[PDB]
Amino acid sequence: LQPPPQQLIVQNKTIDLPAVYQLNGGEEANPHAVKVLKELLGMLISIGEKGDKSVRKYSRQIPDHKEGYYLSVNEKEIVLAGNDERGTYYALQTFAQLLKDGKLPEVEIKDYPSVRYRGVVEGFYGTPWSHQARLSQLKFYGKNKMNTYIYGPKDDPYHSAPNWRLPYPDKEAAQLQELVAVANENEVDFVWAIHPGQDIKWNKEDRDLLLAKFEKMYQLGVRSFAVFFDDISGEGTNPQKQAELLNYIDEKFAQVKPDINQLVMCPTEYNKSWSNPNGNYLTTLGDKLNPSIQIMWTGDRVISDITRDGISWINERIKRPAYIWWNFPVSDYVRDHLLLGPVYGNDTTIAKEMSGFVTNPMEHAESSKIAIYSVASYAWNPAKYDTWQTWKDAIRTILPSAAEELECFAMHNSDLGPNGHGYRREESMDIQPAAERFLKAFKEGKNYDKADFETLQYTFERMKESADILLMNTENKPLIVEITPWVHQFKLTAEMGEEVLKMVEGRNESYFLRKYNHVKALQQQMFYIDQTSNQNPYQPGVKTATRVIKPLIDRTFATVVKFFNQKFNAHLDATTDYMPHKMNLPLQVKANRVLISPVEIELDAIYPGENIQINFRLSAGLQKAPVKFVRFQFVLTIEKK
Ligand SMILES: [Ca+2]
Repeated sequence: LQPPPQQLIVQNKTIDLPAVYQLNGGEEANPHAVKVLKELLGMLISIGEKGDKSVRKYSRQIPDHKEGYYLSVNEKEIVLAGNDERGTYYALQTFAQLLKDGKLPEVEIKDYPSVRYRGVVEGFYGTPWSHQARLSQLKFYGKNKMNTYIYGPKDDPYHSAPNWRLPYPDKEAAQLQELVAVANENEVDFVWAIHPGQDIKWNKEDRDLLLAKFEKMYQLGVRSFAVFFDDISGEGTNPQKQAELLNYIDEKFAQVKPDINQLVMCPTEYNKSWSNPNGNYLTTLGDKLNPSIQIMWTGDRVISDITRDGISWINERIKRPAYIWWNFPVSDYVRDHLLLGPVYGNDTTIAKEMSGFVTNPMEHAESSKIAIYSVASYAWNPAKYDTWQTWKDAIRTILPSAAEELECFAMHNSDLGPNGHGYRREESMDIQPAAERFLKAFKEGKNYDKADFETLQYTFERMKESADILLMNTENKPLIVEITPWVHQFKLTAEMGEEVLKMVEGRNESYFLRKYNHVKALQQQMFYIDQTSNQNPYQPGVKTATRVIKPLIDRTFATVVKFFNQKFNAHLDATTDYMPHKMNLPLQVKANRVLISPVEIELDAIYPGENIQINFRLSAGLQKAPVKFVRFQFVLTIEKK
């Protein structure tokens, strides 16, 4: 069961879903729960919320907690009893997971969430999720008992500056209206966020425009609102003015409408490292913001895991439990990586110190469901949170037909590589020791263990199988579309590892040379993918298996070529990444830029020059002049483009 319930007693008996059943409470129970139940399916089945006639007998079994429920299955009856309407829906989401092949385990569950608000913030930079992706997400959240979706894509012009002031055009407004309706059907609070801070004026015109925009969103069905002041500069960072705006929204709108739910703000100082401990920003918000307004927080850094000491620090200043904005699996600063590994690092004992916990995901929506599912599990029952089981459970849920293949792929696509936020994840941990030994031995001319070579061999083989099967999988086409470039790159990685290992075994000179040439071609193939796929402005291209596998392959290749060159007095090139241009630092190609990893460069052809940046604030336009050689950051830009 995911999330795992707070309390579970199993009887080691099974029953059959009743082919004939009596349904008690269908007319008075949450209609969303009743629809699920009727889809799933005499023996009595009692469904309802505390206070309903149908569940009077179980009133003392029903947890006295928001979103709590009692679920019972035995020989004589099935009970699905919520403390509230959302609890009833959640009982059904647990019920659906117990049902296997027309059979039910005999069980009694008392369940409720440890964290009040649980969900996703679509709060990233990059291409906002598609409408269809969002529809799919909302269903996924209901299944996993996530009750919150915060809509705030940084690159939505009607969310951020300057068009936050403008109502959505009709097409987008209709789409938003449909998302809210689907959210509500799935027991998810659609929270519409606004990000006005970069150009807001602290005057009546803009205050009214803001309230007017919120009114428009209310007309589309929105009942929870957020104001985001993150990643801005200027007068919009003023905490007194921020708190006054939020309190006005609360007092003139949120407390005035019949049916508003959450009001949330994201501060400008939204993590410890971005906060001024000697400044008044956070204490001003904490003292001045009305107590019903939630304040968001990403931890000790922009990207960090949530610790007891960290959350203590913020809670003391804001005078309320922080609403956590967790910046994983968001990849908008390492866009060339997929972050498909487990969710871990967050303290499992601090539920009481948070008002909420939401994950900021990748611009790859389906891919993000691995982490989302795991966050849902963590947020509902942090005490019982099991990192690796939940990750496996997520994968089997996402892609049942190829779960082992998706596990293979995800386990080697977890780390972020080096980055300005200093955040890293484990990757390829299984084979890391065998890799580390093999390379240690091989480099120093000691004999490597056969089992380690065999493990590397097995892994590369499993990677190719996984890649080919995932490419062709039709159970979740949108997921496969998202990951496809990385899958191609992952396959090439595995093929390259297989050939490098054949070089290590090195039967004869001729065979070695064949493998060496094959490896050079695969290097070039990886370059082409890195240049043709995922060509975004910031971290273009496709990286995979970066932490352990690619380094092992590259260093082994460089080593065996060195030994070949000694033994045969040869001059084979031992470089590990393909580069078509020539220049000890490696050149790099990013989009239409040719770049020395921080005297003379020769391009593989003549191009119109755009400009050189250098930096030891040097810049020069080349006015479309033909250029093949350049003699002297160090970045030539060309028309390519
Ligand atoms: Ca009811």
